Amino acid sequence: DSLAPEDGSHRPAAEPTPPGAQPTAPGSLKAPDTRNEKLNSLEDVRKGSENYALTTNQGVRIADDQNSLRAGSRGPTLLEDFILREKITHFDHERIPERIVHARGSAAHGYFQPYKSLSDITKADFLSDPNKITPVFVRFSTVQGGAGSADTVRDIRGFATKFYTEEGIFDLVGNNTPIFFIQDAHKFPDFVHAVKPEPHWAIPQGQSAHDTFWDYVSLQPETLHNVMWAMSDRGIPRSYRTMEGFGIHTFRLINAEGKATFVRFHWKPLAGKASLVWDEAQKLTGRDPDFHRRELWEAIEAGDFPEYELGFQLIPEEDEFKFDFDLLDPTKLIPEELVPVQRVGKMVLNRNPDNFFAENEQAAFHPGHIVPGLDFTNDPLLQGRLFSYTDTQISRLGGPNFHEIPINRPTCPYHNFQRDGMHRMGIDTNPANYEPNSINDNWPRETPPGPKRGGFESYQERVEGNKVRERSPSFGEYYSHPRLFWLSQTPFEQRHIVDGFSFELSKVVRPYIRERVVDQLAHIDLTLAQAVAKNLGIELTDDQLNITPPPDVNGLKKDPSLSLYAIPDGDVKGRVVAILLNDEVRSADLLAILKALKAKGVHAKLLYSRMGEVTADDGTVLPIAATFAGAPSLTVDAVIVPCGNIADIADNGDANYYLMEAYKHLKPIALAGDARKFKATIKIADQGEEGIVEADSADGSFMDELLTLMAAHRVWSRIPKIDKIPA
Amino acid sequence: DSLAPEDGSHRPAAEPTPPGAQPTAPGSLKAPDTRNEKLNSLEDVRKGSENYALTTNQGVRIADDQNSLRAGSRGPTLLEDFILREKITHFDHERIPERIVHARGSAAHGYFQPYKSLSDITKADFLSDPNKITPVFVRFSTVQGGAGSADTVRDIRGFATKFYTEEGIFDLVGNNTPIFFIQDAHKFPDFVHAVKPEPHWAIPQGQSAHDTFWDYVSLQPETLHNVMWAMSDRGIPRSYRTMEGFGIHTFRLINAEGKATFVRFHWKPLAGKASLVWDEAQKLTGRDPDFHRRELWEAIEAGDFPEYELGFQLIPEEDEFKFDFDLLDPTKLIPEELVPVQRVGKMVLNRNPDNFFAENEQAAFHPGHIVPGLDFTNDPLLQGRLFSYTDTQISRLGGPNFHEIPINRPTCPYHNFQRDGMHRMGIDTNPANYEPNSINDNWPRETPPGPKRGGFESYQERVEGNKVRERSPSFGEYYSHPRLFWLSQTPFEQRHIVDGFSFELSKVVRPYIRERVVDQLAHIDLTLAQAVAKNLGIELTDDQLNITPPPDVNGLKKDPSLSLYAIPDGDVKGRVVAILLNDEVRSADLLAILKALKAKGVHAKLLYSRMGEVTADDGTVLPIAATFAGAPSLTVDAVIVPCGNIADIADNGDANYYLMEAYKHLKPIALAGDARKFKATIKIADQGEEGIVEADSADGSFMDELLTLMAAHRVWSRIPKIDKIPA
Ligand code: HDD
Ligand code: HDD
Repeated sequence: DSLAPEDGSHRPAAEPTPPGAQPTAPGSLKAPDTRNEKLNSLEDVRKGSENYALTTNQGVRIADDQNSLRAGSRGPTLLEDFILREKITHFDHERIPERIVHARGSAAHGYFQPYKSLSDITKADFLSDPNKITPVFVRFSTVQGGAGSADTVRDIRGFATKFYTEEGIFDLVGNNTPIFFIQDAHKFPDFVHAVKPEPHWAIPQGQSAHDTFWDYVSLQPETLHNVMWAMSDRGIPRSYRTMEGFGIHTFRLINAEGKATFVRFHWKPLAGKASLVWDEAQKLTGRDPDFHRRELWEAIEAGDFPEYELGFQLIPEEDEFKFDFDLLDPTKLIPEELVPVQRVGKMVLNRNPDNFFAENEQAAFHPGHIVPGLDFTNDPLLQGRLFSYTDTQISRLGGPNFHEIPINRPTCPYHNFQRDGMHRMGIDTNPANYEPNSINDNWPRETPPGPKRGGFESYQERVEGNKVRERSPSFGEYYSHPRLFWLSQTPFEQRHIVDGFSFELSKVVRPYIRERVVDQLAHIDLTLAQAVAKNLGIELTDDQLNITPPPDVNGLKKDPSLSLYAIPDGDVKGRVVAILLNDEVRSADLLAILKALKAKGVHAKLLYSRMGEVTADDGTVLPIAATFAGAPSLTVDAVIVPCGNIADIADNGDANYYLMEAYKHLKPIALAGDARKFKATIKIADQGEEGIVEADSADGSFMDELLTLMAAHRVWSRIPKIDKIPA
Repeated sequence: DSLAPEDGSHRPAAEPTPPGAQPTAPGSLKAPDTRNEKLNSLEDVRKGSENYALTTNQGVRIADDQNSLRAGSRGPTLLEDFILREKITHFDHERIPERIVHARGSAAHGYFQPYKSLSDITKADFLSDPNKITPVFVRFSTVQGGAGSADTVRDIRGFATKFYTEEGIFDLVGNNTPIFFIQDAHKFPDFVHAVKPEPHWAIPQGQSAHDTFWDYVSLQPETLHNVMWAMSDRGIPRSYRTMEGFGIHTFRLINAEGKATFVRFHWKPLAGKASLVWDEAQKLTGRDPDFHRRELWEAIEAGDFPEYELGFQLIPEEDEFKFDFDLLDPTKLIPEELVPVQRVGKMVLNRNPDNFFAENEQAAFHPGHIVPGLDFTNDPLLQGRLFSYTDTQISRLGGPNFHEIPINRPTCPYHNFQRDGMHRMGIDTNPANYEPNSINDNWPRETPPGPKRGGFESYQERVEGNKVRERSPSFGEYYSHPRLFWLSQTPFEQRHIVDGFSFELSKVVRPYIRERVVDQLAHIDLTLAQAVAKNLGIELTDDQLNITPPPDVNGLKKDPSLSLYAIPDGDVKGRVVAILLNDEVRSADLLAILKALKAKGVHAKLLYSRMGEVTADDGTVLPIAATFAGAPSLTVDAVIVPCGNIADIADNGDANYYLMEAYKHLKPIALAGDARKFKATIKIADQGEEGIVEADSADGSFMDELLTLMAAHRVWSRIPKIDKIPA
């Protein structure tokens, strides 16, 4: 009709803007100048809308899209209304099966580039030159929950990267923990059925806190290592930008000379490692179930591109048997103290999709999608994964032509003798649909392996043994890796692990399952088992107290790279601060606050007891982003309260609770001038306490002190003090 | 190996048990004696498990379900492992498309029976005899969220009932509010796309609180009536057992004489009407996203069978045009003050399904599934619905044989000349697959319409008009029903409506959309418009302040049946109380508490600071249901704190917070003996306060008081005292 506002405020500016400043929008409209080879190749299918007539799918203009065709304006709808039927038909068949696992995920486009050529250890074209840019499409996910489930659950996270290389698609399909729960792919359905919602009633969603999961874990000790990781704060990342990524399996790099090197893939978050705390994470699934999806999208819209460093743990073929654990066992990590991660390149995620369904929901990643220069190993979990990811998209994406769905298409050439199949897009002109043929002079043709642009040939690994359904005896060790993880965590991390297990086991209705898990914990570490047992009202038996702890892992009694926080790696850029306003804010405090934050790339959200505007002491009109209840402290990293008319919000329950919640969840709090009246709400001594910034004004070192606290992420020293606190 | 506990505690007793007393289980194992014709008919496909060998789907016994077949124990997985491939293949294809709308839902089996024969107004067989029982299967749902989204969101709820009658399946596919948002089915995709997650980033899940929903609403005033209902506490029901159900459209009843009577269908909850409050509902989506699903399942396991009374609003054909609204407009309700709801029969849900996927997920309901004695009308929304529910299951349920999926099968005879289609189960022996035929003597044959067991014949409604895509002028009135609804709500219901709109519109990023919605509210009621505007920091113009309110609906200035709470309808059976234990509970208090609760069918959950057990003062061992943090006050209807060693929990942060949350959410709280010292936490009253029960001990009087409070659901008089509380 011409419904947009005449001031053009319905449309977000096509420039980087901080979270909440503008309505979010499709990537190609928000950042039209951000391009890459894959984004450019999608232009043949992108469809605009502005200034076009509304039509049917057959191109017929529609005159009246408000009404069905009927006999009389109060009459029956007629079967001849083809416009109505096409429209309802398309609607009626919008949904496709969600992914069996990792159904909940958020994605973005980006690019990768190696730091140096890796030609000495791999012939993979995408790693051959520092000036070779490879477009990527990354999808981060949870594991258990459906596509409509919440983001901040306690779960493993998926981290899948599609590399659109010149020699084929390479999908690095990893998780955020360096091991998996099980050893052989044959048990995948068992483990997944145990963690997913129980079959009689389909409860619970997005949670391993239920009987069948802990029943399985209790009977399958190989799971304990990844369970330790999920029970730690690793299971509740602050954002996809602040978690590590791992390929888990040992793969092979193959160079031009034919040498095979064992490799484990790593992704290091350039924003650092950071996680929530359980109470915050759980409440946040309620206050904002889309928190991670939203945060990823807004980071990219703000120019805070998620950046990751690809790294390789490399192990020579001659060292295959030199560790206490098997290199092919996916339940075992390779300690970085033994084999360092060598930095390989950087990945930058800089553009959101246009249409979530078309690009994210239909994206298909599969770890079998490798390119010359890479190869597999006999890891029995990886081996079975290779079967699943091609199979599953026959139903998920309707057939074998899923590589023709725009997001999945290679940007490099693809030609073969495969034909037909549902939804076939490619119209083949080859006279032949078979090889060998003479009628097209045998094109397209096979290509011999070679240093560059050659055909794929598997590494000639020696195979020797009988046909058996047998677990290698080298895989039968289940407690040393769990113990190594435990011992590498800080004391507050251990506490959170103890709390994770305790909370989850408390949701297990059958008490014997809790007892059985406690017995397993006693094989890992007595302190851990005792603390969990104590929280479950369970007493360890004398036998349990005397279980000998598992051996160190190759002499290591800890590896600090396993902790999120043991070694500081703080990065404040992209974090956000809640600013609690009053109706006569000291504008000077606000100016100092906002400019300090902006200088470090830290965002702010101005909150009040209503929407609209408030006027500062000097007449400055302050736009309100949200109310105290509307954007809870769960969604920010720190809270600042400027001086002004504090009596306005002093007796506001929501404003007081805002600080209590943020205080309980160990976030930095800064009070200027009369805002110090709120110290009594969080019980802060006159003298002050580490973790609370306070001064007569927001000047001098007030902002630097708060930013130092944000750099450390959370105020771990406050844990004992939050123990009480009714919040 | 891995086997059941010696003591048999892995398996739930097969008898009615209170929530939490036993692990939940498949219905046929929990209540094997609960039968009905439909449940029995599902016995052909029910599959046991105990004492049977594990096999492939082809019936081959599996020796080792722990490993893939490989060449050597550390070798490559072989392609000949068909056991692994079948198992992984079935896993890979588990998911089916979720429903386009109402994907989130919970179901149960039950039975219905009319109070008396309705043969004078309808020939429908299921309403013909008070002693003839009809098996039902009911699915309750939300609308917007995916199948993995949360239960206690703010949304409309679906209430679909499949009646397995002797003359065909009758599906009564309704919602929990008496009107829908839109008038013509052609706009269904528009409305649903606006409320669903926005297309660029697929946010937000299970929420209408986003720009596109309010944009659509602001441009389509026909939506305002159902929006009023959604924003009231109707949008966040306490349970599926405590909400009304409505068919929305005017349908027809056809008797044996051929007389048509207009009818609107109602379901009255025999447990009464009850809703949560927003803060509670929203937090509960995070603490227990499966709350309604769980609550329904547990109610049925406990014997608190959800019971509903079917009721009809009947309007003679000659009264079609006598209201000031069109009877065929689904955005208009029929005030009970004008046309009373006649009681028709009772529906009882007494058995949970066995497998959620097979029975709930694959259930197909469709409002076109009617039987002789019922008929449609020209309601333009209902008309388009008839097209869509058959159409959508061709993708959702994989084909046209969805009536052969066990839960969907009619229990009466079904014979026709339709053949084939994907996964055809029925093997037809008829020599003929067409009619007329002589080769099978024309069987199965058509049946003339008649008083009973007759063929379906449409009511011969007179149709007169030109072929038009036009809305009836009579549907062009959008503010009087919204205003009637507003004026019928109690003062606290009005405030919660105000808060609903305010909260939602505060999440609309484009400010002009908020203003346009406020403008629409000014057309309904200025008090309402002004209260919302104040919260958004918006000022009504002088023009807006002078908008004439819409006319009363046929002289009505209010209709108390539109309110949840104006007319007392409380029922405590099935409700649940949290009991905060201490390590030396005064058993005399507990005895009295449990006895009084038990006499009214109210359940209890014993909570503590840890799991396991605590021993009362008389040696009674009390098993702990959950921790204070583990089963928040959100999940209960009231909180009781018995005396004993109060020092044990007096300083516990979670225990204190438990009471503050319950207090803020207007729930009855009862404190006996030294537990009255908790009154300081909820900072209020010394002489007592209506809503807080206190006494030296828990006695008959104390429990009567608490139970009387529970019968009124929430303590609305405490509203003014809760916005200072920091919780
Ligand atoms: C044999 C089965 C199997 C096993 C053993 C694995 N999974 Fe897998 N996973 C699948 C079968 C599968 C799947 C059914 O094929 C999925 C679901 C739908 C899809 O396209 O792929 C998939 C999805 C999937 C995704 C989502 C890709 C997306 O965003 O689309 C990730 C990140 C992982 N998996 C990661 C892993 C890791 C790191 C594993 C252990 C090392 C693992 N999976 C074990
Ligand atoms: C023209 C399309 C159309 C319109 C105008 C309506 N819906 Fe509908 N509804 C559908 C198209 C549909 C559907 C696409 O066909 C669905 C999802 C898939 C399914 O089986 O049915 C459905 C599902 C569906 C369900 C879930 C049944 C279940 O539990 O499986 C309920 C309760 C409603 N609808 C009720 C309503 C009511 C009371 C409506 C308004 C008066 C309404 N729908 C308007």
